[PDB]
Amino acid sequence: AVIKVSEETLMYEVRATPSPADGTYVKVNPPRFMWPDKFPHLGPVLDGVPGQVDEKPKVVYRIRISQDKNFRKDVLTGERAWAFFNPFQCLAQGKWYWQHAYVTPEGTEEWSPVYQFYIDKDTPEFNPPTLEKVLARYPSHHPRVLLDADDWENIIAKNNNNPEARTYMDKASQCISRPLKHLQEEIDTTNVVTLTNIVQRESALIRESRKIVDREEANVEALVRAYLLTKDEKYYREGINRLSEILSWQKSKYFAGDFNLSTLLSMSTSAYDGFYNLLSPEEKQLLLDNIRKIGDKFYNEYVNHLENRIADNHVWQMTFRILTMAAFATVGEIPEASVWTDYCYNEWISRLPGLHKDGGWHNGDAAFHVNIRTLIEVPVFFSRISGFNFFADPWYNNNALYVIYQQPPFSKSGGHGNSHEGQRSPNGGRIGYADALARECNNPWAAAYVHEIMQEDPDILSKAFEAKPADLTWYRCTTPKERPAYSKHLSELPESKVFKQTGTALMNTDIGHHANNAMLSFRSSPYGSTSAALANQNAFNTFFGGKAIFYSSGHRTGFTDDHCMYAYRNTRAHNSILVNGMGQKIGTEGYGWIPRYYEGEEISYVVGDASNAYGKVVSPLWLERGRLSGTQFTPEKGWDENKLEFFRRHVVQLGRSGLFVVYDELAGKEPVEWNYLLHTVELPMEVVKEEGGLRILGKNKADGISIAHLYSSQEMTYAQTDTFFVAALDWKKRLGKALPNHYHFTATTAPCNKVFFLNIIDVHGNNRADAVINHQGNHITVEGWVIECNLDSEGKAFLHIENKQNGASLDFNYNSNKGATTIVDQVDGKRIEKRLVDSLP
Ligand SMILES: O=C(O)C1=C[C@H](O)[C@@H](O)[C@H](O[C@H]2[C@H](O)[C@@H](NS(=O)(=O)O)[C@@H](O[C@H]3[C@H](O)[C@@H](OS(=O)(=O)O)[C@H](O[C@H]4[C@H](O)[C@@H](NS(=O)(=O)O)[C@@H](O)O[C@@H]4COS(=O)(=O)O)O[C@H]3C(=O)O)O[C@@H]2COS(=O)(=O)O)O1
Ligand SMILES: [Ca+2]
Ligand SMILES: [Ca+2]
Repeated sequence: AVIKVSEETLMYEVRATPSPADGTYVKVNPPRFMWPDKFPHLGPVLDGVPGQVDEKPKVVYRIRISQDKNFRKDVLTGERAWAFFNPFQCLAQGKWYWQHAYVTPEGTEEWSPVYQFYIDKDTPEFNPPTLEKVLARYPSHHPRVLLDADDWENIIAKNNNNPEARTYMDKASQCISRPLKHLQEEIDTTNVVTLTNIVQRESALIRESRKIVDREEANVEALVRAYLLTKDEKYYREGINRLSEILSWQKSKYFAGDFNLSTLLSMSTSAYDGFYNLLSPEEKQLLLDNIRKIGDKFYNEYVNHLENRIADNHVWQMTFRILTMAAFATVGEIPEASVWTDYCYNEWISRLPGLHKDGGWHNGDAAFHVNIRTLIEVPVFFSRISGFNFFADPWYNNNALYVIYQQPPFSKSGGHGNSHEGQRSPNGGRIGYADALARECNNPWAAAYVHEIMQEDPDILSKAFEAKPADLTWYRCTTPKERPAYSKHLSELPESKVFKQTGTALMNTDIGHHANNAMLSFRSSPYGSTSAALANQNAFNTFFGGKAIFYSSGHRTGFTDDHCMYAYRNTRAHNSILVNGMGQKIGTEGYGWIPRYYEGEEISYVVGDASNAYGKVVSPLWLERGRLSGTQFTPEKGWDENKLEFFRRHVVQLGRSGLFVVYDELAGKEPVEWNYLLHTVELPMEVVKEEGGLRILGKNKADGISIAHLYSSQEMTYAQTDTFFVAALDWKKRLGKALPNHYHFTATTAPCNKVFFLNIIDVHGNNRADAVINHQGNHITVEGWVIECNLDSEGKAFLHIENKQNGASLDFNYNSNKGATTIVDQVDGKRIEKRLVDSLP
């Protein structure tokens, strides 16, 4: 019942295998064919500093697909400049064969092995139309992207009485005759010039220049939309005036990073499509010159690269959408746009939206918000020009649950990904996204999230958030769809939700009444610690009433700086385990996974396995980033030869009590000192010996409490510190002044080859007193629960938890159960019994 994984990595930075996988049942009809490039290409390793990059040849691929193993009876064939193919027809049931070829410059075909896949009677069908169908009916008039000319007068009439629409005209009006200076006079480079490390210097320059470009983009976009809503040409004149100034910044030594360049493409698209029928010859040539120039640059970056990266953050967040809209703005007018529409349309269908198909966001809490406009505007646009519902992708209904569970109403986010610590309460962008899901998917949980939050805070959509990647005001001005009626309440959600492919879990005692909610979050993820994710496999965080207590420490000062690598991404910042003080590898190789779980009512359960996540850093991407950044992946900083053989963490939610039981199995290749970590981020912990173990009291500055009752199969010593491994220096000046210190508890065992830990965590606020832990009859009882477990380094692990009066039980053992976890639960008066075994993700 217990699976051992022996892969060096579960997910690849650069695609290494074909999809659909050999011998699999496909998840959708038609399958989405993808394969590794003939010349696999990592590409530039940072935004400001590319590092060592290889050639990226242009290539041609072919593909053949058939139920005839010898590829003569009824064969689907295609040729592409890129390693993905969409058949654009549902395939017949049965077994299928296929292969792909690389075609050399000389015309020779290099054919792959012949792969197999199967289609069932049950296989779901999601079959968007060919691009040829879409372009055939696509109108030649403008506007056609920001809105359609045939609907223009209707959109104007509808918004005459839309108070949200007034903001465009008010913001745009303040720009008129209010000149914009050149970039060198507007930018602040005073911090930039103090930085000697080139990764830091260029990253600071990107931030400082984006401040100005993003400010003025908001002005230009308001001018375009104000013109569209009023047809007052004063907005056209100032729109062209301002955009012309920004475009002249193009070749400035201060115009840094790819978002700034994509912003020029975006604004040129908006002005070209929206002002089209007013443009002078010179104005039209200016916009078209820059669409041609910058669209070609981005297409050339993407092709033979983007489609096979695990995920390419800036592209997924913003620049892909910007290329797509520039392409459809100009298709049939400039020849380059035919290739771009082909690429963008097929790449979206091939593998977007999202990476994890369970709906969770791979890069964590803050990164999700930078994707909001891409996740809605691209399928809204594709759907209206196609007549086909691109929101039928099941990812969206899945992601609706991620939106709610990862950050409940008025609550701190679950604590994953870069800048997690700043995500303190759902912002207007998140509510605007949930609103779009409610309308486009008729999703009642998304609708309940919007309505229950807007009842407490009716002005939430106008509160502060970064508007550039997330503001859906224009979607709300243009959609014909209404908010669905409030039906479901958030209180009708299951207490717990597990994202098996994302590798996360959220447990809640009262998700529908946030101020009373005791919450625990957990991560053990096949994505590992690359990109914006952290090295926090098998880490948990706790919350009460929407404010954290036990919580991942450190500050997001950058992407690769020493504080990030040693004290924020690093495993030592998290509520997990170190091995002789050493932590998890940085990259996809530092992966975890969730082998088994159970979402119930009187009891829920999740397990994380991080057995392979420790050791030396070997990721080529992160070794190159480290070389450029000054990182030392050495034992002194926390990475050494792997000693870890087995690390499973069992997390049991004890119904709605606010109690959680965390039980750890650990095995090493030799005797090692195990370090058990807890952190808080507002107040120090208070530690006393309690029976044969330790009591660790964490509290926040509000009502929140979390008490760890920690026991181990070996003797422990402990210490607490107020300082990070290395100072949280805000060299970028990207954070507020203060940057409080955090607090770090470490329990270290005597050296041993095996150890077990039991941690009973009591999470509450002013709703009740501390729970009393009774040590009786050689087990432990609290509030009617009875907890037995193995705390013998020489004996077999087991965990038995039962509440006889609630009718709940959990039994994990290697004897009766052969490694399985058996569950008994009560749901709607009915006895539920489950036997849980491992499954891969
Ligand atoms: O609290 C927040 O910080 C925050 C909350 C919001 O939800 C979110 O919208 C906002 O995102 C912005 C960041 O705050 C901002 N940080 S800043 O310091 O630059 O002002 C920035 O973050 C980007 C950056 O491009 C970069 O930031 S940082 O250097 O880590 O400080 C970094 O980008 C990586 C990138 O992820 C990598 N992609 S890859 O796929 O892994 O290869 C690759 O491109 O390298 C760069 C770093 O290169 S370099 O070192 O700079 O040369 O992280 C990005 C990010 O976190 O999104 O921009 C975001 C979004 O801008 S917004 O305001 O329009 O939303 O964050
Ligand atoms: Ca992202
Ligand atoms: Ca993370």
